Amino acid sequence: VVGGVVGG
Amino acid sequence: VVGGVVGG
Amino acid sequence: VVGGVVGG
Amino acid sequence: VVGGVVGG
Repeated sequence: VVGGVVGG
Repeated sequence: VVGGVVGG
Repeated sequence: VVGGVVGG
Repeated sequence: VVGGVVGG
């Protein structure tokens, strides 16, 4: 959803 | 949704 | 939705 | 929707 790279 | 690269 | 590269 | 490159 917030940040990361793939998904979230 | 916010940030990241793919999806979110 | 906001930022990222693909989708979101 | 806002920013990114493809979609969003």
